Amino acid sequence: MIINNLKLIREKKKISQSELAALLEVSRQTINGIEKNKYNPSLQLALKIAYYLNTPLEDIFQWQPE
Repeated sequence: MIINNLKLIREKKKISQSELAALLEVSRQTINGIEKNKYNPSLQLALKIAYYLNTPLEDIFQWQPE
């Protein structure tokens, strides 16, 4: 609803996991599977993807820890 998640930000810019997921330097499917109910990329990890994601780590690391 309110930012909440990487996907939630991501959908807004229409970028799919397949786009972003390669960059994190983790198995792409695994994050795709893991974002599928396990967890988001670690914030430092997210930064790597965030950099290419048109979305700063700060963009997802909003003062809304929810």
